[PDB]
Amino acid sequence: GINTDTENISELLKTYWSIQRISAGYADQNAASLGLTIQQLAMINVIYSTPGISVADLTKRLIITGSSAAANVDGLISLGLVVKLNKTMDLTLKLSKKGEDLSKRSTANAFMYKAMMKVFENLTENEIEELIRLNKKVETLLKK
Amino acid sequence: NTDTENISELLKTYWSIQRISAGYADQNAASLGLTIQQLAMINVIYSTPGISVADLTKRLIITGSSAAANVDGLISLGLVVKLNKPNDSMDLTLKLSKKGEDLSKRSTANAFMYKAMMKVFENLTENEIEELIRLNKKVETLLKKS
Repeated sequence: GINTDTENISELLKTYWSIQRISAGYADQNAASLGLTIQQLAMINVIYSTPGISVADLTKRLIITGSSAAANVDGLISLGLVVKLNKTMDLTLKLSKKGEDLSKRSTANAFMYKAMMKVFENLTENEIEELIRLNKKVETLLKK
Repeated sequence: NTDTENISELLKTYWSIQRISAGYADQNAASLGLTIQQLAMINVIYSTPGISVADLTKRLIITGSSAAANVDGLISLGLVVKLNKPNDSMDLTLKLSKKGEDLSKRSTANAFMYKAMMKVFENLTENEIEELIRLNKKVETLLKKS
């Protein structure tokens, strides 16, 4: 390899960024198939992880405005995907059964699997094994 | 492993690396004095000089009010320049100043991500590094085909 560690790092970071950008498109399609925007889906997922979370904390955790978060919350309540834990930014929420079912469905992204499946048909078994092992090595080395 | 299990493993690993990269992106933003949203705006304006505030909001998928506040902030900091002197207008068009270009560049070339990857590379062989890059590049190329 002629290139420096620095040029190699750039190439790797550009490559990962490009994969992540393509992956975001498939993440959009998966959201769309559930009838939601990616932002609506992110909100449902936060509420799934943190039942009883307040709107104030939900907003901050999504890094969005209160007016847009309050509109989005209102929209998810309209769809029967979330429920108010007190029906009297201080509002607390949890998912309805319908909200949980969609959140779970979102975990399996059928669009990304079909796409990666096509990629694998054009990789050798040794490349697949190595691709997995080397990225996992990078991940683990990054974690420390 | 079955192919389905290998796809899952890869996708989880990529997701995890992206999660780690995001944390370094936050450190970098902090070092540039800007929020991630401020840098996202800077980066859009860099690739599309003369973009309108109306279209800037739609591309960032943000409120009109926030976009207008954020835009006036970037003008206060000397990072963007109006192409016709009303700061809160949706019809306002923008380009980055020189200093805006400089920080955009430092945002894309994340020095904290690089140092982190240099330490990773120290625990990888010259052959592993070439294959990591080659195989990931192959994956990207094949994704772009279908």
